[PDB]
Amino acid sequence: MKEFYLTVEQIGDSIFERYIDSNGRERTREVEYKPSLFAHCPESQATKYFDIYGKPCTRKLFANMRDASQWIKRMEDIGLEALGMDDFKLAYLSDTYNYEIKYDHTKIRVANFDIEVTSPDGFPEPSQAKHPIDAITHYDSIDDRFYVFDLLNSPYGNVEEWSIEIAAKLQEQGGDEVPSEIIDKIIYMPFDNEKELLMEYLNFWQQKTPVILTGWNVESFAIPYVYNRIKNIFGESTAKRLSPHRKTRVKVIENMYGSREIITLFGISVLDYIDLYKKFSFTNQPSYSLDYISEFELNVGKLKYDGPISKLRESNHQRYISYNIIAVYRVLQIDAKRQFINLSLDMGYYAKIQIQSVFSPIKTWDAIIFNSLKEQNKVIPQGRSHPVQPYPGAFVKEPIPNRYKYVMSFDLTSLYPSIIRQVNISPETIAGTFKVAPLHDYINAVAERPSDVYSCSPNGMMYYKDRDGVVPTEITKVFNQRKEHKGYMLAAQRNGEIIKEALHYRFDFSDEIKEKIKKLSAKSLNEMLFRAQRTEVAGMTAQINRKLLINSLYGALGNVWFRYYDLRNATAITTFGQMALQWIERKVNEYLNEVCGTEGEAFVLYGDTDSIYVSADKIIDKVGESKFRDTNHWVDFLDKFARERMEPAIDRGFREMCEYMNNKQHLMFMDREAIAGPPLGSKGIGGFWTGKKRYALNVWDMEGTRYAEPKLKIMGLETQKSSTPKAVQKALKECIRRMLQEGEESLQEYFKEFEKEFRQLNYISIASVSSANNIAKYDVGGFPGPKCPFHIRGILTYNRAIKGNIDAPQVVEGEKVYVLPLREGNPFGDKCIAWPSGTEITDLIKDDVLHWMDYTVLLEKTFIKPLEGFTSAAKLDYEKKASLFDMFDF
DNA sequence: CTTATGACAGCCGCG
DNA sequence: GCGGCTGTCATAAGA
Repeated sequence: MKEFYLTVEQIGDSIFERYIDSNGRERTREVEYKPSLFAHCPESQATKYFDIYGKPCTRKLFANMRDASQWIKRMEDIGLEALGMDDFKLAYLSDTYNYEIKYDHTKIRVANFDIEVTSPDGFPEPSQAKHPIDAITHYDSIDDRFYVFDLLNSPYGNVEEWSIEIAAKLQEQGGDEVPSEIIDKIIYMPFDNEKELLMEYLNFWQQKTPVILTGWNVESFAIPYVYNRIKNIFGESTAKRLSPHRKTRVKVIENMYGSREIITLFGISVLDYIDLYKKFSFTNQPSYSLDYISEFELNVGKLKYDGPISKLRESNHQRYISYNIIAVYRVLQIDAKRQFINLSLDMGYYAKIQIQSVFSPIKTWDAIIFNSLKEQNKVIPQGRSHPVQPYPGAFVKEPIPNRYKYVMSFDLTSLYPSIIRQVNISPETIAGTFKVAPLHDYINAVAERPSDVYSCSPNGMMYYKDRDGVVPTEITKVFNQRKEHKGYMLAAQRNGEIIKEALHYRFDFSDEIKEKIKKLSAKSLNEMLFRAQRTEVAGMTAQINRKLLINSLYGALGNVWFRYYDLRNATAITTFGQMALQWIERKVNEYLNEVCGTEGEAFVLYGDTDSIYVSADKIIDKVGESKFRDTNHWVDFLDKFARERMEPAIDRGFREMCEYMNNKQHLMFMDREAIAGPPLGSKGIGGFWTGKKRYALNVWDMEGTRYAEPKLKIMGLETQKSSTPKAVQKALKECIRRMLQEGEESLQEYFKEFEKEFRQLNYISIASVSSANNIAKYDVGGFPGPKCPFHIRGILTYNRAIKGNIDAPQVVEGEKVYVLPLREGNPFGDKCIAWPSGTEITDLIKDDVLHWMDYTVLLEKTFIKPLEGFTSAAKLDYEKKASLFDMFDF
């Protein structure tokens, strides 16, 4: 097999790399790497090395890496560019691995672990590690085994051993329902004391040292906890054994109010799963805990247990340990679904970076561009320092707040990356400046053509048109690779099924390879379909990773810490987008006025960053609503009209803009997204806007896919807000469903009924939610001080009423919290109360809270008020005989 | 982050 | 005694 790296670290003047050798064995090596860096030289001197500006550069080889750094500082002090890859780990990887890295995941130790720490006095802080580690479940991907470490004796109890037998049994049998898939894979180790467990774990760690170390919240908790626990007990020198190179950096990151401890374990790649999810699932989840995410992804979640976690070990050690086994397994299941680790390995090996740098677009892009330019003997720029200077961003239109009966939306694809390639934006491609007219002038073609020589963005910038820019080239390359790998994708995935359906690879091979294959087999047709499906697996991941690069380019480009950052270019990109969405609002409005025989009608009712929303009202009126045999008939009509009449007019429009800005190539393409409207022959309103980023739509067709039942596309509204009570999210969604599909009378009936039935709803279902941030800041001795927000006052009411019970769950800084208003004259002595979320409120006050809460204020605050928002905008009433003069701001 | 809106505190001015 | 309006805060929604 072809050699590939596992981890890389620079320590002093050495690279410490762990890598898989040519056979497949994991080994480690220490190289005294000699980096090269580059300086500008006379045109007299001949090299093969040029900077991206075409200026010639001397390659300077250094005896070691400390000579290189000291040269850079010394070159900085003189005032001359010191160019080339300043991060030597990367430059090393580029040197040692000058080929397309093929990697065998089978030879990469991916560790999955979670610990348990019984704490009777609140959250066990990792940087303290006050309390003993009583359970460690560590999953190893090579042995494919769950190594379970069980503390039998601790200050908090002596417990029996965990039973594998009981664990397997059903819930109703007294069992833990530990999945049969893992029962023969658990390896169990009880211990008599914490010292033995920890040292056996550490000795386990040296034998089976992780390459990729993952698991839920491991980077914020499990890892610092273990390190500090071992540090504090055995000495720092023992805790450092947790690194295959015995070097650890202790880092304290700062927040929006506080800080956090992270431990860098040199020679290991920490890919916390809570980060691998946030990064590459793309789903704005309301809670990022493992219970939720696991329920979401697997509909199974974490193991249930009676009582507080802090009393679990003594009351039910059996549940406790299995709880810890399932936790790890849950994580492994999610990854069996999403493949986020393999995604990371693929990206990390593609860009040739440390795998943990996948969370950095800057690092990933820098390397991709570095390797690319190195291959053509080019030299990258020195990272220049830059003042963080806000520039203009995405355009969003003010919508006139209204009901909107028929809407079609359109989206420019990859707007920003597309703009880069279209205008040819790149540091070295900057041609010059032109006088800037107001943006609206360029938007209306009224302005003077900026240049007939150079490619242009309406921010005043001019770019070389002939040249191939670094940035535009490197992104085009990724676009191409995307198409390519989606090519093998839609081949092994598409042509593959021909082999599968017959039983009853990158390109669909000639009808001689497909011909000589027709003999029904158990060794062939059904075991060679395993190949075609495993091939498309590779297609997906390669394509997802290209998509991820494409979208995370502007972010890197807009970051002052990026080698290729340039404020005028960032501003060029976004300003160009700003004109492009609005130029096409003009072009669509003009086309639709011509076609409809109207003049000066606002068809585009909303536009946001890369997409427009278009009223289809008059287009329907042209046919007249009455010629459609059903809903699906007009959805057909509008779809055809879009693809046939509207999109060529859109393309004609953008082609005109391209000639106007004099761009290198025309890459402004709009797909048609949603088609929305009411069900035929109904009183529904279809859709409505209340303002920027707030709207609901009744959608029948999202780009191609024609839905069975209609589905609500709701954006920004209270339904989409975790702060909204469970019951109330539900009702407002219904309120909206009823508004759009059924009409005003439906809504009024629903409103009346819910209002009538409010007090019979669960108190948890009707309590609002919010995060507890800056709890101290407004805590004036347990009472609310100046400027104190409503929910924190709510907490400081719970506290005073609760200061004295240890059984009572304390409210912690950071924690999400149920809030409830309280009726005047309440014992609790305040306008509201708040308690920890996802929990029933303690019996000590519960029955008295349920008595004092203000239903009127609650319903008004969380339901009626935001409803009034929707109905006001949609020109509807949620109850009869509402005087129409309310509409006016007298 | 940049684009946002909305809940709520607290100012100022209002015979 | 509330509008009007600025500032903290919470949270989308796509990067």
